[PDB]
Amino acid sequence: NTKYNKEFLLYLAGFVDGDGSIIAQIKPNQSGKFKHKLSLTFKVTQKTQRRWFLDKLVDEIGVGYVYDSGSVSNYYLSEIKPLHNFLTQLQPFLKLKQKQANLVLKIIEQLPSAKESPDKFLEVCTWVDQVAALNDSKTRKTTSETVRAVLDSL
Amino acid sequence: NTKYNKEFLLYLAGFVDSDGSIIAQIKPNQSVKFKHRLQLTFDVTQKTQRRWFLDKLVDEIGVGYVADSGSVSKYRLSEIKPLHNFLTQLQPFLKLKQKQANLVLKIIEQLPSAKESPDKFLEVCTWVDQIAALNDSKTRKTTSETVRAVLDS
DNA sequence: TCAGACTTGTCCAC
DNA sequence: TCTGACTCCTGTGG
DNA sequence: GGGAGTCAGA
DNA sequence: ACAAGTCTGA
Ligand SMILES: [Mn+2]
Ligand SMILES: [Mn+2]
Ligand SMILES: [Mn+2]
Repeated sequence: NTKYNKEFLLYLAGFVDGDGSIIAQIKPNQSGKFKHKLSLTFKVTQKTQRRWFLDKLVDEIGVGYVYDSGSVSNYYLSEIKPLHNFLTQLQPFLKLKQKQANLVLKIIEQLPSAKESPDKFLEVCTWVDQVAALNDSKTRKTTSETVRAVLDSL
Repeated sequence: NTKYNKEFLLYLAGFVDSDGSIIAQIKPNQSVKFKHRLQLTFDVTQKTQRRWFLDKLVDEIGVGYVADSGSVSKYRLSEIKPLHNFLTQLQPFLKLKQKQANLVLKIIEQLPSAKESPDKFLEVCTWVDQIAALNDSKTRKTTSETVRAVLDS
């Protein structure tokens, strides 16, 4: 568990609140238990001209990746454990995306017990909904009701 | 000279590098000596839904204003004296717009000596070009060569 | 099976 | 003369 | 985000 | 920014 410098977390919080994104997703997973996979993603977006800035993040955070998609690049962290460690420390400084961060931390911690009953799983799916609500969601498909419909059919 | 909290400057520098903007503009003006005035602007942009975040920023910086147009609000500061004081403290924490900040500070310090000789004024406008060059400029019209053409008369 | 790497799309928030 | 507040718009980088 | 403009006041 | 996806390994 890496400890991060405070002045680093303070700057990063502002940048994340500006050009970053905290994402919770319910992904279709046929080869699975409830046909639905959960995905948590911390993401920092920036133009490829400044890919170096996002490259620095990989070294400073210690994990994550940088991929290209047009004229724009993104930093990408989805690995649950370093994600929980990173968001735990960044959260006290976030202003605009603090609640999304907290819901993600809360989803991660309740993740193993959500693999049990579908009821507990669907409850966690509703927490995914709230994150999308707090973001500027525009192109969302799979929600908690998309899970319930497939689950009640079973 | 209101001095700002270091933790506040660190967070703000991050938000400025992300959603902020440091703008140097060469505006035309017939009443003015060289037919062109200069304007420096610190700008933080956010949708009106989160205008409150910009409202806090005004109270925190003490100076500035929030303007609305469409679905987006904006904090702005163009008052030279408070802007110079503010950018001075904010500069060391900037990472993506640090060069823009320093150039603006450079322009401001060479401002009273720019209203003198045309050759000096052209040099200051060249600094404005660099700022637009460092930025993601896409709608710029008046450059230093525009001033050059007008100056030859 | 399943989390994690890596890609593609779109609408707007800058 | 001259500055700064204020509005509106484009074209992306988120 | 990063300009273009117009205006009232100083 | 906020999604939507594919596919490979253990
Ligand atoms: Mn933003
Ligand atoms: Mn940005
Ligand atoms: Mn942004």
